[PDB]
Parts: sequence; structure tokens; C-alpha cells
Amino acid sequence: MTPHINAKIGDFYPQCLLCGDPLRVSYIAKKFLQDAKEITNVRNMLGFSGKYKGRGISLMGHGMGIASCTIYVTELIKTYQVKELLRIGTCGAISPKVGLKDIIMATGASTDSKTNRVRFLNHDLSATPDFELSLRAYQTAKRLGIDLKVGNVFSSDFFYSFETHAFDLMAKYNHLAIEMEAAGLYATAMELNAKALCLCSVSDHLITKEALSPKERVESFDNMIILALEMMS
Amino acid sequence: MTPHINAKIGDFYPQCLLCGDPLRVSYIAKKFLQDAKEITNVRNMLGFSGKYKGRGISLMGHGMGIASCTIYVTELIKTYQVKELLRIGTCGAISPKVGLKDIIMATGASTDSKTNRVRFLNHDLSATPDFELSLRAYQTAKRLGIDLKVGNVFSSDFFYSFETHAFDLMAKYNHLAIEMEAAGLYATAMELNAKALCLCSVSDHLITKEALSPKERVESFDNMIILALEMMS
Amino acid sequence: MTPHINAKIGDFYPQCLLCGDPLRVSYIAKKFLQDAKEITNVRNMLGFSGKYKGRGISLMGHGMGIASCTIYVTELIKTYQVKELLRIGTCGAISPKVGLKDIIMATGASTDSKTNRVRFLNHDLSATPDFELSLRAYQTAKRLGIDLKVGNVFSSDFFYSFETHAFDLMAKYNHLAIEMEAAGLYATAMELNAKALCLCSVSDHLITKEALSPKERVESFDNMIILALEMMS
Amino acid sequence: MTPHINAKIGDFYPQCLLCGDPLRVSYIAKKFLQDAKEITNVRNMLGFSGKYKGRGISLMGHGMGIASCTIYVTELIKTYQVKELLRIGTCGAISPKVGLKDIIMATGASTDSKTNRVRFLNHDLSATPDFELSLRAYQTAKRLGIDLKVGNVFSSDFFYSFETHAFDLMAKYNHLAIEMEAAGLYATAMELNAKALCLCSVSDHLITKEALSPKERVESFDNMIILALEMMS
Amino acid sequence: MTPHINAKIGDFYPQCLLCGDPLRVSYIAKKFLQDAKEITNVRNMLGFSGKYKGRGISLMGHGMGIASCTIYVTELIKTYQVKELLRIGTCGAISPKVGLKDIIMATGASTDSKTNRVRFLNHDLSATPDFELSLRAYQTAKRLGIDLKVGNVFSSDFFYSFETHAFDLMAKYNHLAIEMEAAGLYATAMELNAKALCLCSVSDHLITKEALSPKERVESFDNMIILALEMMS
Amino acid sequence: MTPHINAKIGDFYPQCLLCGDPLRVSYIAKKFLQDAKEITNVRNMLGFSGKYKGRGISLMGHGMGIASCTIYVTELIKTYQVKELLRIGTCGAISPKVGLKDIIMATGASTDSKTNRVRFLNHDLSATPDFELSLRAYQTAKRLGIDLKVGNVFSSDFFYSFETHAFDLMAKYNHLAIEMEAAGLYATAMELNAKALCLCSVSDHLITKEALSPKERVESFDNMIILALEMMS
Ligand SMILES: Nc1ncnc2c([C@@H]3O[C@H](CO)[C@@H](O)[C@H]3O)n[nH]c12
Ligand SMILES: Nc1ncnc2c([C@@H]3O[C@H](CO)[C@@H](O)[C@H]3O)n[nH]c12
Ligand SMILES: Nc1ncnc2c([C@@H]3O[C@H](CO)[C@@H](O)[C@H]3O)n[nH]c12
Ligand SMILES: Nc1ncnc2c([C@@H]3O[C@H](CO)[C@@H](O)[C@H]3O)n[nH]c12
Ligand SMILES: Nc1ncnc2c([C@@H]3O[C@H](CO)[C@@H](O)[C@H]3O)n[nH]c12
Ligand SMILES: Nc1ncnc2c([C@@H]3O[C@H](CO)[C@@H](O)[C@H]3O)n[nH]c12
Repeated sequence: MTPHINAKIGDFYPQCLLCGDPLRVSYIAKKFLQDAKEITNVRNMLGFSGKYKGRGISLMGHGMGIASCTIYVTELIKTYQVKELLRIGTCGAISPKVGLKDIIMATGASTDSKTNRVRFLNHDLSATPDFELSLRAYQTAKRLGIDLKVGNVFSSDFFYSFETHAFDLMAKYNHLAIEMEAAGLYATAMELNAKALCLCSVSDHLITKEALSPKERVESFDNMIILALEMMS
Repeated sequence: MTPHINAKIGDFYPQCLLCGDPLRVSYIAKKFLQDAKEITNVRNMLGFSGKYKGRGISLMGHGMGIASCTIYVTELIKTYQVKELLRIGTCGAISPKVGLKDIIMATGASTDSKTNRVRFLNHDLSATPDFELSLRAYQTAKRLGIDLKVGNVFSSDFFYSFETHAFDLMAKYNHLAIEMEAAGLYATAMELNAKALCLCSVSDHLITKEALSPKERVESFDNMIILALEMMS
Repeated sequence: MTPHINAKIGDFYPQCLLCGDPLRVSYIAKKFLQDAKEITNVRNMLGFSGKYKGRGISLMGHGMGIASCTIYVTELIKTYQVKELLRIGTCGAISPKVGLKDIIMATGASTDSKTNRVRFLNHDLSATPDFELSLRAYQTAKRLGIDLKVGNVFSSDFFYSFETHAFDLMAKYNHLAIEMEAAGLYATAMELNAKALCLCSVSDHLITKEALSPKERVESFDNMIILALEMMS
Repeated sequence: MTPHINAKIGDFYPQCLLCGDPLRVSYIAKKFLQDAKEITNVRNMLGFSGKYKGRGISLMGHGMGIASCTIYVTELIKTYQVKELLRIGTCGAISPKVGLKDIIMATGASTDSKTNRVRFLNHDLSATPDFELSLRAYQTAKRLGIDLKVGNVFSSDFFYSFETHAFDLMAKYNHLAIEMEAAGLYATAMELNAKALCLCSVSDHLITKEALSPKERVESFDNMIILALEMMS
Repeated sequence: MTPHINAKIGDFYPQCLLCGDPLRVSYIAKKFLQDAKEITNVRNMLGFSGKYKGRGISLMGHGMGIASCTIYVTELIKTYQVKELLRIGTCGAISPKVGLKDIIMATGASTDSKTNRVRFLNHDLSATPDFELSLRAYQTAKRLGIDLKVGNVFSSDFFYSFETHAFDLMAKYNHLAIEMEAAGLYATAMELNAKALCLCSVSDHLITKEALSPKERVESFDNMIILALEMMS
Repeated sequence: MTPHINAKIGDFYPQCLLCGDPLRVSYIAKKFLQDAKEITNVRNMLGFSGKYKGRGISLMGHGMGIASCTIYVTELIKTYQVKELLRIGTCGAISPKVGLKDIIMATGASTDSKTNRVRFLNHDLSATPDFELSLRAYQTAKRLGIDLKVGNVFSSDFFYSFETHAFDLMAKYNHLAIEMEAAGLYATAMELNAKALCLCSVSDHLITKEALSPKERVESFDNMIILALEMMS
């Protein structure tokens, strides 16, 4: 009964899948969950609880940007007793080690945000996922025959960047792609002693310019969705 | 077209109202516009285009956070040729000079974000509205008998602050309230040579802990809405 | 009596016009103030009191630099009870939107100084003028037929800049000119709850390299001086 | 050959063991490798090469602090084409989740150094290990019967800290212990496309002041030396 | 014929004595210079070229603050070909190793300014005097029976400081007193390959609260002024 | 006793010479020190006490880099009552005013470390040596007819720099050469009221790429060593 989530308390299962687009959340709930109840809908930010192979599973939209993401993650932990957080979303590749439709497992989320220096003594916080969840992700991907790409992402405050000249430097330092949430998700989960991991699917390549099409965007990612559901059942 | 707005070119009027919650954006369309047409709905982030007193105006959601807000404003300006941006919203009061239901005109937006240092040579960018818009708001507010509070606001990356011990110092420096997007809106409008202004209603006082009833929030801000629409007439 | 001001409490009228050059302050007193009297002269930094159209007005020199200006404005406020500080000065144009002899009203003052981060929790202080004062300026200029240019200025710790390559970028962000005090005046006034406004005329254009001949610097600043005095009367 | 290593081309095996103390490296060579030979000794910083159950394996000292480590790691990768770097060492525990003789696998190395900001555009470099190396660490440990403690370390430029009051925040954010090299090891190997992992055993507990005996500080690490040798054979 | 000096190229001798207060500069020429001529007077900032006991020499006022001081010494070096700059002034003592009226030689100038980071790639520039002058100072003062105190000063952007709680720590780090110009002077001299040195007299003691009398602040400084004038061989 | 030093309290004299390389510390003991005894040897970091021309004297090695140096210097003062610390070593020249084998006295040490910002309120700490020590150095150096080069040094966290393009700038600002400890030793000494001074011999020129033979390495530095011992008597 927070300001951004109106679900009743208890309505969230201790395992939540996270994605930035509430319409993508509705799609997951309506295609992969059995008896999926919409439990929260403040600001059109939809959240659901259902079953996946008889296992109780929650979904929640988090919007775009570290600040938006931090709002919903914080409330899910502190009020709705969510213990494991699994985020999926797109990203723009910057590394030749990956290409369109690769699924990336963020074992680190660098950032141009000041948020973590505010959290952390104005020093460098290495925002990382929970290693247990990363182990389940790997084993689940190996099981499903998914070639999981593993490395850092860069979480930026900007979709339209003013440092495109820096993408090669980032790529060199093992940053496979750029998105806008992971470094906040990982900090919030570290702060509040929760388990979290981020997975993202290349939809665009910012160096090689390859960019998919509007409806490979709607089907290329069921692979990642299934991976996340499988590693929670 | 744009990854976050699926409106056709020219579906937006040159004057556009902004609010973080697409449901408030929706409320405003139904209650205050004539001949309103939904024009975009990507990621459930609704946008409309109607008429107020026969004059055509647009509305658009922008999410929570500088990062989110920067995405929508950028696209509104560069692609949909929006020229004037009136952002309304709510805020948490920190100054004794304002109370609940007060309307604040932000003539500066301080921030704990790094976005402006990145935009601006790692220096201090004084994020400010367009003066003419702020002159028109003050004139419009007198026309409507509205008592306009003018000062700075502080735009935080944190809804759940880790620096509540700092609120007195901010108010001492004429920060009336905290919100989370104005500094990005102002810097983006400055970047792209567009006219922006931010108004926000005190829904919560962070020092006296007074808060509006849910009934009040939902309808105590119509006067801000009318103010916004009247200065677009 | 302070370590930098020779006067007694009472010699300063509550409305004080400010200029960097003490000989320019003397020039204004001897030309525009009836019953011009000198009230302070520590470090050759001249201050005056007198009357303009029947209104008693004070004038004070603040030197060059944020740190210098900050000393005199802190003392005028804290010891000598000055309430309205109307700073005038010259400035180096960087925008194509202004030329020589234009008067700029600084509705924001960016800076490369660290002083505001030292004042304001290492975050971004958006240093701004009093909105009532700036409204008065605009109204007074329209009454007097003075075309007033409005935007941000950049207040630097450097007269001889090590970063001239950045001038185009500052101009892109609605920084019309560069001077060296407005960010300190605004922030000192914010800190101490006073009303401040900076105006400055273009004596040099840093881009086109246009400049004012040392004599046309004597007189073309009169319309700015009259504007300042007309809004204090 | 480099200014700090006088080993000859190809003297190192592609897999190298790292320890800050050269005399402990000599201990590892003496006690665990057949056919061991001393390949470098500049500044008395010893490197060895030998075999462990038939597999070629090198050892290298790297001194204390991010800067000293960075020197040796860089030269190992760029002049002796080391591929896999497995650092062992000691740390001071700041977490209640770990006690003396616990072995920590560093999924992330936060820091108060500026080196990573110098490397990485002044942003936040999330310094991390090669995931497969860490997965091999988890697998070997499970097979060897060793309970691996897993989480962030904080790599500091200060052995004698000036911010001990902040250790509790560091633990809150899942920093199990403090040492002085991991952040440089991880960033250097990210820079130069090498595979690196850092393990460290808890020799002291900075919160409960518990410490290990001078004999335990010779013998207790053998479980950690064996874990590392085993994941390289 | 700089913007801030109206002397003609030539009127400055290679050795120039600097004070913040030009009325103090006139006091110097009056009480110590034969043949003394006022050579510049822009902005009431007075430069004198006299002779000291037969030796030609120059005096110049630099104002208050690093920015002001930087304008003046840059123009002296770059246009008036000054080669040796020995600045005197007052300072606020902060260390118990000094008392009222001590003369301090600043072999180091720390600061809270951002100017040196702007000069020096955002790194820590160590602002220091020419060593040939600091030794000349030691030798002249030992000849003269002057007991010279030697250490670091803190040049601050703030006369009215916001960080008095830090005076102890600065003191612990051998900062004997606080002033506002030394770091800008040394840095400027360092940039332009000129010899500079700063002496400053304990007029006030910010710990004990002791202070000179109106009279001691006119006459006491003669010793430090004599030390300066002798050393300009 | 300390975690890094083996001597018992007393073995160390109050004047200690320091080199980064323990084989050079041993080389100095053997060649110049009478009645030399090895007092500490932890991690192969050697320390000695002997008599030079009558007076007792100590030597200590301190590894490479600020963090390592700081550990050893702190322990020498705080536990072993060392009061006079004389560091020697090598550097890479970047200034044309110095050539190979030149002996440089550092009057200040700039740095790209964050260590001093951490120590000193996030401001610029101007790291400097004891002026007395530097006086004996210049006096002794002139007695011995050793020609002493005096200027600033740049202490880096990177032996392999990512900013070689900046070398000209550093030299313009009177940084004669580059090393990796001076700023750290000066700040530790400043922190703990000890006397410190750094000399460094030019063994490589990073601009003209000139270098010294490995035989010159063993032998050329003998003037700088004697200079040290002649000023500790
Ligand atoms: N260059 C980029 N390319 C593709 N996807 C993203 C994203 C992801 O998609 C969203 C932007 O539309 C955002 O929430 C983030 O998760 N950020 N930046 C991106
Ligand atoms: N303490 C606070 N109280 C009321 N409203 C806000 C807001 C505004 O409301 C949104 C968060 O609910 C956010 O986008 C901002 O504009 N931020 N912080 C707030
Ligand atoms: N490029 C420039 N051109 C004209 N005036 C100024 C100024 C103003 O003039 C003073 C220095 O000339 C300074 O205090 C500021 O008010 N700064 N930079 C300037
Ligand atoms: N409180 C602490 N306790 C135990 N070990 C360390 C270390 C580790 O041990 C070395 C310090 O002697 C250093 O190189 C690092 O690897 N740093 N800080 C420590
Ligand atoms: N607390 C203090 N006490 C005495 N003198 C000074 C000064 C010196 O006096 C000048 C103005 O106060 C200034 O520029 C510096 O030279 N700064 N701070 C001071
Ligand atoms: N380019 C450079 N050239 C020669 N010596 C050094 C040094 C010095 O030598 C050591 C690096 O080998 C280090 O301790 C420092 O004192 N740092 N950087 C150097």
C-alpha cells in the first residue's frame, strides 16, 4: 500500500520477474502464466501474480531509468516481501562479442549515474548481481540450449547519449551493451539484502548499426522470457 | 518513428502539457479537453491531443525520473516539433513557506543527478525554465486568482532519499520542494532550444509530515491543471 | 563595521545597486544620484548613498570574482541589512543571439567554481535570481523601450579561459555570455534569504571578437544603469 | 622482459597464481609444485613456474595496493600473455556473514581509488571477475568440500583506514571484507581482455577484532591454495 | 595595456611586490619607496614603481580571491614581463604553532577552489613557490633576526567559511593559516614559468579568537614588509 | 610490531632512509653502512640499522605505489618513532630542464590518486616536504658539489599511463618527472607531524625516450645515495 503499488500486502509471490514495459508485463502474464491476476496498476504500471508449471510467480513493470526502477524495486522488497528479483529487457550492444538477439547476463552494471556515489560514500560501488541467481541462470540456459553471453552492461541516465565516442572504450572493458536500469536494480538489492540478477536481449547494435525490425522485437525475446520463467520454477 | 512514441507526425500540437502519470494525463483529457484523441500509447505511456476553448493542445506522460523524463521530452522536441512544454506534477514540500495544495513555479531546479555535469563539461549547469513562459504563468495565475509560490525545487534521483538530514539546508537556499524530473526537463529544453516550465502542487510536506487524503490528491490539483491550460490559450 | 566595509549601519539604503568597478560606481553616483555621499572606502572599494527621483538608493563595488563578490554581498546583507541587490556589469558574449551593447538579464548563472558544491552538499545548486526582481526588470524595460535579452550566463573563475573550446556548447545551452560573479551573488542571496538580480551588458563578443572602443565603454552602459535605477524607484 | 620482471619469453604458463607476498609465493612453490623454478626476482618480487599433478602453472608476487598489482598484472598479460589470473590473498572481514578462515570469492570489487575513474570516463566502473573462472571456483569448491563465501570486497588505498565508521554501510551493501588489490586486478584484466578471479581468506575480523595465530597465518590458507591450484589443473 | 592595468609596457620592474589591498600598496610606497610613481589605476587597483634603497622595484594590488589574484599576476607576467612576484598579506591562523603577528612562508598552498583541477586535468595540483625565493626568504629573515614560520596555507574561496569544523584537521596537516590567494598565485606562476612566493602575517587567530588591534594592523606588518623588500635584490 | 615490519621497537633510528626496492636498500646497507644489521624482512621488504660516518641510521623499503608507501611510512612513525624520513628513488623525466641521472628534489608532489581528497575534505591538499629537510638537502648538495634539480613531481597510480598526452601540460606546470610515491609519503608525514623529503634520480626520459643501461642502474645513483647519507649526519 505504497504510493506506486496498490496491491494488497501478501499479493506478491517472493519471486518477481521485472521488465520495464507494463504492456510487455501483461503479455507475459497472458501468454505464460496460469490464472494470472492483475494485482497492481498505479500509473498504468501493471503487476501480476500467477503460476508457471505450478510454481507461484509475480511480474512487475518498473519503467525506464535508475530512479524509476529504484522506486519499484525498493517498494517490492520493503513492503511486499519480495526476495528474488529477475529483470529482463532490451539493450543496445556495443561489443563485437555479441550480436542481435543474444541474451546477456549482467555480472556487473557500470554507470554514469551519481546515485551509487550518493549511496556509497562518494566511492566506487561495484554493483553486481546475486551469484546464486547467476548460477541458476547459467545452468538453466545450458539446460535449454541457450548460448548465454556473460559480462558487464553499462547503465546510463541517457537513452540519447552524449558519449557515443566512448562506446569502444566501454566495449574494451567488457561492457557488452547499454541499458538504463541494472545498476540501480543491483544497488537497491544490495542495500536491502535481496537477491537480484539482470538479463537483457540485444535488440539494436549501436556500433554495427544492425537494428532488428518492429515485430522481431515482439517475438525475438520469448527465448529470454522462457529462460527467466524456467529459472524460477 | 520513435521507440517510445507511436504517434503520427503532426498528431501533437506545438504546445504540450506534461505529467508523469499517464492516468492523470488520461484524467485531464477526459475532464478538460474537447474532441480528445489518444495519439500514442507505447509502454502504456499515454498521450492525447484535444482542444481547450477551441485551441488545440496536446498532453503526454513522461514517467518518473530525470532519465525517463529526458527520453520523452527529447523525442517530443526533436521529432514531434513540440515548441512549448508545460510540465505539471506533485512534490514534497520542504520549506515552511509552502503548505499542502500550494502551486510552485520552479525558476530553478537543483539536482543530485550527474546528467547535467555530463551534458555540461563537468561544471554546474543552472537548470532554469524559459523566462517568457514563467512570465505568462505568473500573469495567468493572477488572471485566475491563484497565489503562485515561486522558488527553486530540488530534482532528486531518489524518491526514498538517503539525505533527509539535508532538507533544511535545501530550503534555506530557497528550495520549496523536492520532485524528480524538473532538472532534466529544463536541461533538455535548454539543449534543444525549446521553451519549458515546471509547476508542481504540494501533496505532501516532508517536514511537518502533513499529507493530502487520497480523495484530495485526485481532485485538489484541478486548479494547477486549469492554470496550465489557461496559459496555453 | 566589517573588515571590508567602512560604513555604519544605516548608511546603506535597503536597495543596493552593485558593480565590479569602484570607479564605475563613482561614475553612477556623480551622474545619477542627487545628494551623492560616499559611505565606505576600504581597499579603495567605494560605496555610495544618495537619491534617485526621490528614492534613496545605495551603490557598492564588489570587485572581480565569486569569492570577492561573495564577501561584499554577505556583509551588505548580514551587517548592513541590505535587502535588494541589483548587480550590473559587463560580460563577454558567446551566443549568436546577442551583440554589443545588448543588456542581458541573467535568469540563471552556471559556473565552473566549486563554491556552490561546497555550499550545497556536493550536488548541483541551480543559482537563480529573485523572480519578483526579474519581473520588475522586464516590466521596467518594456516601459522604457529597452530590448532586454534574457537567458543564462556562465560565471567563471577564469577571465583568461583554459576552455574556450567549450563556448559553443555553453551557448547551445542558452548561456548568452560569460562573466565572473553572478553565480556567487545568486547563491549568497539564496543562502541569506535576499532578493538579487544580475544584469550585464555585452562589452566584448568572445566569438566574433567584436569589442567596444575604450570610449564607447563610457556611455553605452547608461541605459542599463537607468534600467537598474528605474526599477529601484 | 619488463622493468619489474626479468623472466624470459614464454617462461610463464598461461595460467598464473597471484599473491601479494613474494615469500608466500615461494611457500607455494616449495610446498605444492614439482619441478618448480624461479623465473623472476626483480625487487625481490619472486615469480615461479612448475607443475601440479602434471599441469604447468606459474606463480607471481604483486606487492601491496592497486597501483603495485596493476604493474604486475599488466606486464603478465601484455609481455608474458598470461590468460587466466587467479589471485589469492588475505582480507579484513567487515561482515557478520563471514568469520576467520572463511574463503571469499569476490564477485565485485568496490574501491576508493580514482584509478577506475581515470580508466573509465570518470564514471562508475563495476569491476568484476570473469564469470567462467568464478563458476569454476564454485564447482571446484563444491567438489573439494569447501564452503565458498561469495560477494563483494572493497579494495582500498588505505590499510589504515580513515573511514572505519563507514564499514557497516559497506557490509550492508554486501561487502564481505576489505583488501587492497582486487579492484585493480579486475579492471586491468577487463582492460586487456584477460580472465581474472580474486579469492581471499579472512585472516582478521575488523568488527570483532578476532585475528588468527601467526602459525595459522602460515598453514590455514592451504585450503585456499589448493582450491586455486585445483581449478587450474 | 591589459584590460585591468593601464600602465605602459615597461613601467614594471622585473621584481614586483603584491598585496591584496591597494591602499596597503600605497602605504608601502609612501613608507618605503624613494622616487615612487603610481603607474596603474584601473578599477582603483594601484601599481607603483619606485626604488627601494636605490633598487628599482614594483608594487601591485591583486584584490581578494583566487580569480582576482589570477587576473593580476597573469597580466603582470604575460604583458609586463614580471619575473619575480612576492606576495604578502594577512591570514587567519589555525595552528597553535603560530600566534598573532607571526610571519608565515607558504611553501604549499592547498585550496577548496576548482581552478587547479580545471588547470590540471581534474587531478591534484600541488601549488608551490619557486624554491630559489623560499630560500632567499629564509636567509634574508635569518639575517634580519625575523623568526620565520614555515608551512602550508589553505587558500579558500570563502572568507566567511562554511567548514570551520575542519580547521583542526587542516591544522593537523601543517596548514598554519587560511587566506584566499596563495593557491591561485603559485598555480599561475607555475603555468607561466615565473618565480613566486607568498608571505602572510597572522593578523587574526581563528581558534583562540585573539586579534590584533586597529593600530597593530597598521604598524605590525612592517617587519614582513621589510623582509619582502630586502629580499628583492 | 606491526603486520608489515619485523623489527622490535628500538631497532629503528629516528632518521630513516627509504627506497622502493628492497634489493637497493640491501645494496645501500652493504656498500655504505658500517655495523649494518637487518632489522625487518616481512614480505621480503628489508630494513636495516647501521652507522654512517659516526651517526646511527636506518633504511626501509616501501614497495611501489602510494598505498604501499603509505603503509610502511605510517608504521615507521607510529610504532618505531622515526622522525626524519628521506626517500630516494627513480623517476621518469617529462621536462626538458632535466636529463638522465639528474637528481631532483620535489618541492611538491601532485597526484592522480584520490588518497589526499579522502584525507582532506575532498579538497586539494598541496603535498609538500618539510622545508628544513629540503634546506639541508640543498646545503649538503652544494657542499658536495652535487647539482640539484628542484621542482614538482607527479605521483601517479599508473606506471603505464593512460594520459601520456598530458605530459607536456604537467611539465609546463613545473613537474620535472613522474614517480609513484612522493605525494603519499608527503601526506602521511604531514598527517603525523614527521619530517619528510623526496629525491628522485632521472633514470628514463619519457619524452626523448633516452634511458640508462642496466649497469648505470646499479651504479649511477651513487651520488644521490651519498647526498642522502651526508645530510642525515
Ligand atoms: N541503446 C539502447 N538500445 C536498446 N535498448 C535500450 C535500453 C533499454 O530499453 C529502454 C529504452 O527504450 C530502457 O528502459 C532500457 O532498459 N536502454 N538503452 C537502450
Ligand atoms: N516526496 C514526494 N512527494 C510528492 N511527490 C513527489 C514526487 C513526484 O511524484 C513522482 C513520484 O511519486 C515523481 O515523478 C515526482 O515528480 N517526487 N517526490 C515526491
Ligand atoms: N570576456 C569578458 N568580457 C567582458 N567582460 C567580462 C567580465 C566581467 O568584467 C570583469 C573583468 O573584466 C568581471 O568581473 C566580469 O564582471 N568577465 N569576463 C568578461
Ligand atoms: N584489514 C586487512 N586485514 C587483512 N588483510 C588485509 C589486506 C590484504 O593484505 C595486504 C595488507 O598487508 C593487502 O595487500 C591486502 O591484500 N588489506 N587490508 C587488510
Ligand atoms: N580569517 C582571515 N583572517 C585574516 N585575514 C584573512 C585573509 C586575507 O585578507 C584578505 C581579505 O580578508 C584575503 O584576500 C586574504 O589575503 N583571508 N582570510 C583571512
Ligand atoms: N616512468 C617512470 N620511469 C622511471 N621510474 C618510475 C617510477 C618509479 O620507479 C618505480 C616504478 O618502477 C616506482 O616506485 C616509482 O618510484 N615510477 N614511474 C617511473
